[PDB]
Amino acid sequence: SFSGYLKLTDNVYIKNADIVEEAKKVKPTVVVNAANVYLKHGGGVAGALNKATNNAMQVESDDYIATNGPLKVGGSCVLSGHNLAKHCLHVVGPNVNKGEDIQLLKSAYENFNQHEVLLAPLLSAGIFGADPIHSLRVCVDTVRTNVYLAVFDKNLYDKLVSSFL
Ligand SMILES: Cc1cccc(C(=O)NCC(=O)O)c1
Repeated sequence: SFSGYLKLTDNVYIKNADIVEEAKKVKPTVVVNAANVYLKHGGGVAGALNKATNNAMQVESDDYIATNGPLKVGGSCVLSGHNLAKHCLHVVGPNVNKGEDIQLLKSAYENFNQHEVLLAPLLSAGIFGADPIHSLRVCVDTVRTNVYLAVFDKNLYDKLVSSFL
């Protein structure tokens, strides 16, 4: 199971780790992907998770979009976790770099409440442009299920822990 996590609250845990490496080690029931509405897994967490599946996540995602159309910003879909997890919960946080409403970050985190335990990144953080400190705050105040957050960047991880209220 999950190891080396710092407990932030009753249900939120955090670790400085590569979420792909964490997923391959733990093989969690759910790994969260930092998805976009098109499920185009190009960069950041999505690109890394997809590359770890040898592009199987993208092929499956393209079939999902062909059938269902794009997701909503703040929405999610459950697809296969491939070699990383039982399932992948593709969650679309607002992309501040595309001018999307940061208020949708709480709706995006609400998707985590449908799963008892998840391995996840900070939504809308990184290349999505939102403040990761704010993302962690929204996570703690929204997610009630057990969430194990993997923060890739060491300097950000240190700042997140040291500033956590
Ligand atoms: C280097 C940098 C700048 C701004 C934001 C971030 C960030 O939220 N990263 C997420 C993560 O490392 O898991 C990193």
